[PDB]
Parts: sequence; C-alpha cells; structure tokens
Amino acid sequence: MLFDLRPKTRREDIFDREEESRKLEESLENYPLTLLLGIRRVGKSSLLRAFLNERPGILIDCRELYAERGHITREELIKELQSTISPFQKFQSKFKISLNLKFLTLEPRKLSLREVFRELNDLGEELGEFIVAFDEAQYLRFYGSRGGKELLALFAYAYDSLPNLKIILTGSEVGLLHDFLKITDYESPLYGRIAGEVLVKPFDKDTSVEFLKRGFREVNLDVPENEIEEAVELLDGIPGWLVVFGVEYLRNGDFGRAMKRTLEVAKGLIMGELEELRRRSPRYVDILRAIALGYNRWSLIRDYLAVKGTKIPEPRLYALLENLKKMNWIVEEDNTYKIADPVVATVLRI
Ligand SMILES: Nc1ncnc2c1ncn2[C@@H]1O[C@H](COP(=O)(O)OP(=O)(O)O)[C@@H](O)[C@H]1O
Ligand SMILES: [Mg+2]
Repeated sequence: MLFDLRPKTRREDIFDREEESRKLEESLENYPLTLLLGIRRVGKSSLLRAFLNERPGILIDCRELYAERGHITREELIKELQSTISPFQKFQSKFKISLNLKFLTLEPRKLSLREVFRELNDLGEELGEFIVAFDEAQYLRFYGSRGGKELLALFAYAYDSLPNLKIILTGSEVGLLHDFLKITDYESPLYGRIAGEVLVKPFDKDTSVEFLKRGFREVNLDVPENEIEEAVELLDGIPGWLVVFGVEYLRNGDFGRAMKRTLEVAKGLIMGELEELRRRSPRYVDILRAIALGYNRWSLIRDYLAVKGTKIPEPRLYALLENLKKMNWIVEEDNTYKIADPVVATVLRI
C-alpha cells in the first residue's frame, strides 16, 4: 500500500513516475554515466530501487557509508560492494547467470576498485548490461584523503573501457554533486566526459491529489475532497510528506490531528538536519529562517540579520547563499530566494 512507511522497492509500489523511469532507461541507452537529480524526499531512492528490481544492478548508499566516521575508506567501500551483491546465488537464480564473481572470495584489504569493476563488466557482458548505482554520490568526496579523486578516476575508466557497465549517481545536493565530478575542470579525471541527467521533481497539484486519493482508496476510506485539497496546499507534491500524512490520517482519522502529527514528524527530521548545518555556521539556519519568514531578497536578508545581531559581509553572504543552493535547501528564481521544500519552510516558521 501507498500509505506505508517501509522502503518502496518495486515498480508496482511506486505511484506514477512513468516519464521519469523512461527517461532513466533512455539515459542509460545514451551515456555510460547518468545523474539522477532532485530535492531530498522527492522520490529518487524509491525510483532507483524499483528500476533495479527489474534490471541487474546494485545500489550503494554513500550517505550510510559516510555516516559513522565522517569518512569512507577503500576497504569499507569494497566490503559494501561485496555485501550488496550477496548472496550472489540469489542474484544468479533471479537473473539466470552462470558466471561467478572472484572478488567475493577475496578480503577487501587486498582488492582494487578497478579489479572489482572489471568483474562486474564481465557479468554485464553476459547479461547485456550491469548497473552500479551510488545513492547520494556527493558523499564520495569524503572518500580517501584526496577528495574522492580515486572514484572520479574509477568512473573515467568505466566510462571509456567498460561498455557493459552503467553507472548511476544520485544526489539531493545537486550543486554539490556537480562540484564533486568537476567535468569542466581539466584536473578532473572525468573532464570532457558527458553524463545523462534525469530530473525528479515534486508531483504537480493534480498528481498530488491523485496520490492521496489512491492511498485512501486502498483501505476503502473516503476522505472529503476539501481535506485532500488542504493537505496538498500544505504538503506541495513531496511524496515523502504525502506518505507520512496518509499514514497519520489512517492512524488518527482526522485532518487536523493527522496534519499536526505530520508536521511533528517533519519538524523532528528537519531539526536534525538543521543541527548539522548549525555546526558549520549558525548563519546558515539564520538565513534559512529569514527566507521562510519572507525576507527573500538579498537586502531583505542582510538587513533582517543585521538587526537581529549578526551583520554578514557581502562576500560572506554570497558564499553562504551559494552553498545553500548547492545543498538544495534553497532555490533562487526571478531574483528571489525560496525554501526548496515548502514543508521545510513551514518548520522554519515554527
Ligand atoms: N513515486 C512514489 N510513490 C509512492 N511513494 C513514494 C514515491 N516516491 C517517494 N515515495 C515515498 O516518499 C519517501 C521519500 O522518497 P525517497 O525515494 O527516500 O526520496 P529521495 O531519495 O529523493 O530523498 C519514500 O520512502 C516513500 O515513502
Ligand atoms: Mg535517497
């Protein structure tokens, strides 16, 4: 069912995304390397898991690799490749593969990334294609001690020399992903190499309404039209929040209490991420709150914060806002800043 908090892993469990799935297939057909891009909670992991459900591939969670030590080593990455494709006999049974993988017998300490990728390409040769997906690949900048350059080199090698191997990199922090890859810097191993781009956006109004409608239909619940309209006006096409709301409504039976609880859950998660930002600079959260309150132009932001205590120099303010954009907290459009996720804005206004 739609209104369920467990991870979605199959195509029949994903509402719409039929254009996005086709565009992902098309990108794989056209380029060795594909970027899957969009706001956090928009549905990238879910789409990717459903896509790999039918197509031989592995998904590596780069954020989960970074989380523990704030750093990723070769051994850890390799151990994760090993465990994600295991038990390999299950894989061979599902996709009917006769080939065995040597690197699975070997200790991560004594394997190279290139060795592993060559074996996966050999597997691709039998199948047609093998997919390696890095979820939130911008965290690979915390790999090694050279800013993850060994991964860029590995990707350049796959691009040029492993034709039965396709790589998907996803990122919620889109600008930060583009920064890591550096495809226009001559120093980058990926220089001049073109990647496909598949963009995952929030549902439109009518799709959001239909999403909620389907969710309630599945449990024979009829929810008045105006309550679904009101939920979409507050929750604006973000499937992550639409599912939390659907769950809370099934549990609570009331628009007010379901939305109150949805906002509680959102507040908790967003506050956790705002903690992370606040450590880097308290300024980030100050700027975010200002924008959420309607101080959404340069001078509006600058005067507001000066008045609340902190005068931010113009070069600093520019850098801070640019970073916020690259992290995708914020969009700048028509000479105006906005919080990328309207629920984040709701939480920042308290
Ligand atoms: N197309 C969809 N259909 C149904 N539920 C979805 C869809 N996309 C996302 N979800 C729900 O929203 C949550 C957030 O999606 P996720 O794929 O984790 O976002 P992202 O990877 O973009 O941060 C998922 O756990 C699932 O609850
Ligand atoms: Mg994700």
